[PDB]
Amino acid sequence: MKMELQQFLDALASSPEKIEFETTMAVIEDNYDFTPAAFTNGNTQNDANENNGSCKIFAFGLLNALDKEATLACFGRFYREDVLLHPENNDHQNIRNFMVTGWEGIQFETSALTAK
Amino acid sequence: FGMKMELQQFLDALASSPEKIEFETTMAVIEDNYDFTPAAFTNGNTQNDANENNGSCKIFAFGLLNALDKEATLACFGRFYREDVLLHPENNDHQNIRNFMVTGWEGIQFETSALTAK
Ligand SMILES: [K+]
Ligand code: NA
Repeated sequence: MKMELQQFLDALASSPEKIEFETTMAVIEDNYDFTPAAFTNGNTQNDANENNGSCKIFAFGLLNALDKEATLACFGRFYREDVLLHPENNDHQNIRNFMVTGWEGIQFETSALTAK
Repeated sequence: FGMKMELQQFLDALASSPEKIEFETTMAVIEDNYDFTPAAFTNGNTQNDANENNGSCKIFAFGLLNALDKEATLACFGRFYREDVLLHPENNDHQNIRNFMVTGWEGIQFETSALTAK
């Protein structure tokens, strides 16, 4: 995963419950050039350089035509544990907002990633 | 003059009656509502270099931005899909379309963002 895209993508397709935020970060960093971008995500607005981890997953899920579920898997434990196990909390508003509004709620002001 | 295609009406119209969607209509919506940036992308068994099959490039990116369904993204090709491709499965006309129908979003991968909302 960490350096090669397709294996990550296959793992994500095979065993989403098993990917970890740091493995998404690794893949994205090893395969894309990142440029900070503002983006909105349903209710939330991220300025450039803000919630970069989220910025990376959304932009990577856009390049990769990831469905809503696989995109949430990319957030690893912050999704599977912090957020999914706790509906009454307001922890990690990019995850919580994407769960509601999904890909329709995402909107980049500018392109965040380009393949190396 | 002063006539911009409204995105949401397109998408609702696309929702209720896909078969009435025309390709020029898609081209119009997208050109009025987004900045286009030539991007290479693969689509199952086709690869498009930057600026290659731009029509296709724009529709797929537009189906990504609007969280469109496979079938709905296909409706955007208008008659190229509805007539050229769907009436003639034996043929090899329009590989991006024929390709997407098989591999769907799973087969799509962009090198870089093709579209960005105005
Ligand atoms: K894909
Ligand atoms: Na959107």
